[PDB]
Amino acid sequence: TLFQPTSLGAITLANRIVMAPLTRNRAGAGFVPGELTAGYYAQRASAGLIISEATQISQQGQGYQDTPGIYTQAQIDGWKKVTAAVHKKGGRIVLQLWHVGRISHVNLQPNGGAPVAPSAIRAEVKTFVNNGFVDVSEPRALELEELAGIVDDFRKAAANSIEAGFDGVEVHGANGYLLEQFAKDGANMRTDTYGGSVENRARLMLEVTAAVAQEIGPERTGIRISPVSPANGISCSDPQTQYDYIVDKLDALGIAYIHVVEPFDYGSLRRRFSRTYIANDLELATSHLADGRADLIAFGRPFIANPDLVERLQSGAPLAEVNAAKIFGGSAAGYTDYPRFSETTSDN
Repeated sequence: TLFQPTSLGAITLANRIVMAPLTRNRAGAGFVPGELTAGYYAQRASAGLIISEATQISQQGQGYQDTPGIYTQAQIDGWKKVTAAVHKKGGRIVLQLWHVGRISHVNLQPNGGAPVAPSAIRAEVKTFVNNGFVDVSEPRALELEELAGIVDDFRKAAANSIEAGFDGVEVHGANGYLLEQFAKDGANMRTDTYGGSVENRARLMLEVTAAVAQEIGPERTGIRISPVSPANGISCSDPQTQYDYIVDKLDALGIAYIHVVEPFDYGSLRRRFSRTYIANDLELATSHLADGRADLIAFGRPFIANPDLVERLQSGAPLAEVNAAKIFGGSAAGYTDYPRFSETTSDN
């Protein structure tokens, strides 16, 4: 059941509830975790496993303002306090490694340069920059030569995550960012070895996960994927073929887990992968687990508004709704001031 302990690769989890990666845009100077962030995560450490907010491996890979990094010592040292705070509550925390690719803005990029991508095709989405929402910039298609360098930024970012006391990492292979831009033909128009087929489109994602897995162990490596894009995501002519291939290859690398943002056949992916499946509601989630479809279930917004989400799912206490206006940016308010259940109600 949802509330009983389990293991993920090496580590041991108090329960099967995962806190999904949620961007909050509250990092400080130098993309170092802001001073309240340790608290934020420790408040939610009753989660079996926390996946951190997406965290850029380089400034090139930054796409939203005030998201944190994992590439300078300042950031590492900021993260140590957070891993410590989580661990002192008996918790687990994995860092989600990020490269946004074309989902960025010149204002965030080194020297005002153009964001990078497999092909020079702008995304039709906005980002949060200069304290407002603006269309993402036109990207530059990456030279074949640069790719090994990006694989190495992930490699190095994984070893920085271990320095910082994380229990492992999660490669961000989803939600329209760099590695998915390569994976999906809606955005990968290349004709070299990193495009033009299932196997080529899939090459960067697999190279990145293979390098991360070698650096730190497959047992501390996970990846997130999202086979079916939303309406305004990346077009993908045949995601089933694409993601059956990718999961076959991921399973071959021996990695601890896949994290799937869920007409598509997930049972195929589930079958192909021989370790943990993290799927991304209490009672359907329970059936989903009972049914053998997943091993862990990741909840997103509910963890924003209910720090005691695990306890409330277990007791039946009603859940607090999110203040949506305070998710991204700002202060303690709508971040660390969400009450636990006893501090929410009036008897009369």
